Amino acid sequence: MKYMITSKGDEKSDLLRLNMIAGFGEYDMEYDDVEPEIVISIGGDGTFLSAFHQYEERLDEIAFIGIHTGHLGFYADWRPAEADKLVKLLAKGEYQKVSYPLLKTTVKYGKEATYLALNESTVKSSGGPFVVDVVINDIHFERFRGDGLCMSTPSGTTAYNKSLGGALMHPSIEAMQLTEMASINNRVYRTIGSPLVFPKHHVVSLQPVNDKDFQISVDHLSILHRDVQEIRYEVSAKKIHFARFRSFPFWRRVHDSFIED
Amino acid sequence: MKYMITSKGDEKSDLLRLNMIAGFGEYDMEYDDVEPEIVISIGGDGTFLSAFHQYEERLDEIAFIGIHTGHLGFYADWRPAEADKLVKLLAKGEYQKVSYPLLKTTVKYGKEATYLALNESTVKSSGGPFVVDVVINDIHFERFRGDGLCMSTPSGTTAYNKSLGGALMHPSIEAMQLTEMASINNRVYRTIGSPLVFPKHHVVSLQPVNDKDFQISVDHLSILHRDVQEIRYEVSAKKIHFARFRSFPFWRRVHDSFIED
Amino acid sequence: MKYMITSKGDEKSDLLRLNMIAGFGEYDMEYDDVEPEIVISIGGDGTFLSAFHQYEERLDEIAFIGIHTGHLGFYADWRPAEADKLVKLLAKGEYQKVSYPLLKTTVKYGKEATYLALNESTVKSSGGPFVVDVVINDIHFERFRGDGLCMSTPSGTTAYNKSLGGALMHPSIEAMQLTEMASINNRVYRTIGSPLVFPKHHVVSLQPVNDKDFQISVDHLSILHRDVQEIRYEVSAKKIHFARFRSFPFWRRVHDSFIED
Amino acid sequence: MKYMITSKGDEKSDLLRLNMIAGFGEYDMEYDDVEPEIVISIGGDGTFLSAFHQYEERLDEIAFIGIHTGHLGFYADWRPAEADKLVKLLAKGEYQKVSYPLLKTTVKYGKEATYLALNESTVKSSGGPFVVDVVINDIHFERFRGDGLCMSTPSGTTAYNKSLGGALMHPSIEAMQLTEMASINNRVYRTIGSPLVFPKHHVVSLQPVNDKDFQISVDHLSILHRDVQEIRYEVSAKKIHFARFRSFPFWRRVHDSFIED
Ligand SMILES: CCNC(=O)NC[C@H]1O[C@@H](n2c(C#CCOC[C@H]3O[C@@H](n4cnc5c(N)ncnc54)[C@H](O)[C@@H]3O)nc3c(N)ncnc32)[C@H](O)[C@@H]1O
Ligand SMILES: CCNC(=O)NC[C@H]1O[C@@H](n2c(C#CCOC[C@H]3O[C@@H](n4cnc5c(N)ncnc54)[C@H](O)[C@@H]3O)nc3c(N)ncnc32)[C@H](O)[C@@H]1O
Ligand SMILES: CCNC(=O)NC[C@H]1O[C@@H](n2c(C#CCOC[C@H]3O[C@@H](n4cnc5c(N)ncnc54)[C@H](O)[C@@H]3O)nc3c(N)ncnc32)[C@H](O)[C@@H]1O
Ligand SMILES: CCNC(=O)NC[C@H]1O[C@@H](n2c(C#CCOC[C@H]3O[C@@H](n4cnc5c(N)ncnc54)[C@H](O)[C@@H]3O)nc3c(N)ncnc32)[C@H](O)[C@@H]1O
Repeated sequence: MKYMITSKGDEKSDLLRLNMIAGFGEYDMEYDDVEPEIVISIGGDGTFLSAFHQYEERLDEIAFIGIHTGHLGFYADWRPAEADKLVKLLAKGEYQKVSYPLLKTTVKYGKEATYLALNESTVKSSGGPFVVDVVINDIHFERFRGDGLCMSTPSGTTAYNKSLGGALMHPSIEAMQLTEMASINNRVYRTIGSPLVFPKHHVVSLQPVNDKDFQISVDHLSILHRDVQEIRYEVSAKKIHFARFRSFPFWRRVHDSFIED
Repeated sequence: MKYMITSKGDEKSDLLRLNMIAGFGEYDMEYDDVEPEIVISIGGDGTFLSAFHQYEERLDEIAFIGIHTGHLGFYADWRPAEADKLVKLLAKGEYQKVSYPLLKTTVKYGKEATYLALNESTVKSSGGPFVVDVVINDIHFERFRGDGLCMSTPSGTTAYNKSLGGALMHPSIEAMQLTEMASINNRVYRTIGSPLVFPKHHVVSLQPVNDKDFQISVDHLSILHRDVQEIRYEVSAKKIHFARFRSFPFWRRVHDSFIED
Repeated sequence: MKYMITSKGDEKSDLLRLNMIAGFGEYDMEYDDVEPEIVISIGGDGTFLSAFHQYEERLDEIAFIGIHTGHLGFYADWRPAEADKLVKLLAKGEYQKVSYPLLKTTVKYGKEATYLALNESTVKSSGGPFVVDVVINDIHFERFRGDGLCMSTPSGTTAYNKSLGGALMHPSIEAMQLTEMASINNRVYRTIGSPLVFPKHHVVSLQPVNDKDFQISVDHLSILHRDVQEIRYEVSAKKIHFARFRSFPFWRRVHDSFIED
Repeated sequence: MKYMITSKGDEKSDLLRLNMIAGFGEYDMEYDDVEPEIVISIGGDGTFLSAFHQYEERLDEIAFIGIHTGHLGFYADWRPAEADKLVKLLAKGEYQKVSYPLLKTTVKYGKEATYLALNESTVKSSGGPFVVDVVINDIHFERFRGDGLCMSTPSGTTAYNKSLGGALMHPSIEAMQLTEMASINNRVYRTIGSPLVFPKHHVVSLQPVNDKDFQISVDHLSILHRDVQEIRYEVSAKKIHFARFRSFPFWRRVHDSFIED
């Protein structure tokens, strides 16, 4: 089975990658980073986020596996000491695939750029006040004045969305969550304040009022966009597939990361 | 078609109820408050909450309609001036039914009491510190020390859940949201803090650690329970059905109630 | 010098109290719990809160010292192993006194009851909705609809006030902080939301609108008051005096309790 | 008495400025924008913030007066229709001066730049993660990982500080308030979360851990600083003086801006 391994680049990860490649050499495994079917990420969530975006063109043909050699590693399922057991089970061929929802961002100018997000997509102004009109399913909902907005995937609700006061969403729910970044609320300006959870087929559209330049982020990326007509959020039809070998429930994954471990 | 009308009891609502009953007398409508198929609530959300719990035994045979003669009326779809137009359209027979998810609470002693909630169910201690262990799908998640907890339905996320910092959930999502009530967090005590959104088939169980007496609420009700072994939260299989005659999206319903109208 | 020692009542604290009394027998120390000048609390903040209220009539003649045999002990300055060093230094007579501001609560009926608080005073309704008008210096400020309100002292801002989202206030600032308990905010109801920090000589008055029965708390006490005309908050002119033997800054005291130790 | 008038630059403000100058020509008033003793700002808080920073070198010789021709105008005391009454009373010479505390920011490189703030000073990274060690009075308190930090003056607590969850502080209290901007908190990263209120003579120092480039803001200004060794916060010894002609308490000023008017 075709596979590839990406590494954080530090000593522990590079060496662990070579050992697994040597271990995979003892099975019917072929290293191919062009068309892999198993993508193994050795590092942290940042290394895992990069592996996902490196292969977003074949998310339907790829199952992801995360080994964390770092501090937290929310998307990882493996310690480095358990690596040789992973080589064997992945070679045995039997494991189960679980799928998490993804976010779709479409940006329009005056062409059209689309993006896929595993954690979240956020909007901020390119210096100066950030003002947008929030349109939900072609109905105007509010005018946002603040630092920015964050639209999160389910599995991304434990990341940036959490620090903004958002709720934690189990990834079996196909939804997206929008949170505020320090909105101004007074006699003249009024926002909902609360986070909003949108289901599938619901389209959130941001429309500029004054400045049309915004710094848009997709996970670790941060892009500057000029002459923006509209930013559109939507639950993607594509999903990310994880190869699972034991039971690690999302809520237990939450407990270990934030309560104790 | 069998129907009944409940009223807040004030002058405006009682008179509006008599006019509609007289108006329904001009159609093939029969007043029956024992086995109605249409339940019309004239008043506020409190009047509507009471109508729901008055007929929770036949939620599969009943469609609800809300007329608000009060201040907000989140569950209402009608102004009192539009009442005679409602009599006609409901008599015409053609309207569409929409269904919102409900919450199930099961309380255990040492028998078993169950409840259905449209807004939320909350737990507090019967005086003294409130301490419970939070068990999600038979896995211990946290020990909560604070004033209480609130488990909300989707349509109830705009109510008590909102004031506790929870997120607003579109009612097409079959979920329940758990929020905290002033948990203590220090070197010794640690909670997740963030609200939690659970899908269907997920069972949240609260287990006492010290005191076993808790004041449990279901919407406007507030009960004292003694010798409690376990409180269990779960998305109900039963749903509440609304009779809709025009389009009033949940997000527009949110906008009018909190932004402006 | 006259002194007394109060104890949590468990084995470790009672024995530690007897050892110090025997140790104080080797100096010019006299045990007097009627008119002490040094009050030593062995236990936790709850034990310390009780010692303060046990002697609130002579707060100008008394310096307090806290030994924590429990979990956190925010008001304590001593481990039980350091106890015999405390007997010696307190006998040596030289230590410095620091003073923290106190809160004054005045409740009026239709007589007048006053209270002193070290942590906070909170108001809730006696079952049913809690509605009060908030009057700051005889000017109406807002109508509060929610679960309750919390007025905190500086040293009490790390307690209940903190869990409600309040700010942490250094006790050299003579102020009181008012925080909300789950206020309802919509088209009809509007509160400030933010915590409010009032200086000395500023009088916060709560005035009932409907129900006149409220459950008022002062630290660990919780009282039911009937026929309430007014609840009044104010920075007390009396202060609590602490006997300090080494430097333990408030911010370092904050760090150990909430960051790590 | 020497005075000057600054204007937002729009039609209503420029014309109002000319009318007052013509009105002041009927008294012993001399227009001098080099060494004025009365500075009148016609516009909004942004226009008022600019007038303050335009004359921060003579804050001890200057009393400020605000006329708001815009939307909110928190620092203003006058409607444009009341302008001719202001010319007369200011000419009559009798009014009372009130003083608000100011914030001092000192930035160090590897020289030393200082700034005075009326609202707040905030720190963010120059792209990339923002990590600083928070040192209070030479004692390390926490390592902050997030978007940034905001240190506010009392009168500035109703501005940016409020949108970040901070408390509202009466300006008779000589203090500064530090709030967080979306800190990350998990098993590895831990911050206090709560806002912190520091008294006079308390020195908050931010110390870089990785990147030494930060975008520092002072009110409406935003500067990029390179090779930063330390950012230092402190309650200034200088204060801003307001000319007051009637009673407008800070809490009533708060009520009008956020509750209703
Ligand atoms: C700059 C401060 N960030 C970090 O240091 N991140 C790393 C920490 O994030 C943990 N982590 C990541 C991830 C990742 C790496 O990519 C950058 C991501 O950074 C996040 N982010 C941005 N700004 C943030 C902010 N202010 N507060 C909180 N998070 C913020 C955004 O989600 C962005 O996608 N995913 C998750 C996750 N699903 N669940 C739990 N933890 C996660 C990860 O293990 C590590 O601990
Ligand atoms: C005591 C303070 N409550 C109220 O005054 N309620 C009435 C206000 O609630 C509005 N309203 C109700 C409802 C109802 C009546 O029943 C009592 C309900 O009260 C709520 N509640 C309890 N304590 C609360 C608190 N502290 N803050 C906020 N809400 C709290 C609990 O949900 C409990 O079910 N439903 C909703 C709704 N889906 N969406 C939007 N608004 C709603 C309603 O129209 C009215 O404006
Ligand atoms: C019921 C949940 N409480 C507790 O368990 N308290 C004990 C914890 O409080 C710590 N502690 C106490 C104190 C005390 C004992 O008295 C009861 C006090 O309880 C508080 N309280 C009430 N309800 C609360 C809530 N929901 N959340 C948070 N705190 C709440 C109210 O301030 C009330 O005065 N003082 C402080 C303090 N200055 N700073 C830091 N920690 C403190 C103490 O060491 C222990 O850890
Ligand atoms: C970009 C979004 N800002 C605004 O639009 N500001 C204007 C609104 O601020 C009101 N206003 C100002 C001021 C000012 C102008 O200068 C810029 C200031 O902007 C603030 N600011 C920055 N980012 C913010 C954010 N995310 N949320 C909230 N406020 C933020 C920062 O304090 C910075 O000093 N002072 C105050 C004040 N003391 N009290 C009450 N309202 C005030 C003012 O009248 C107007 O309504």
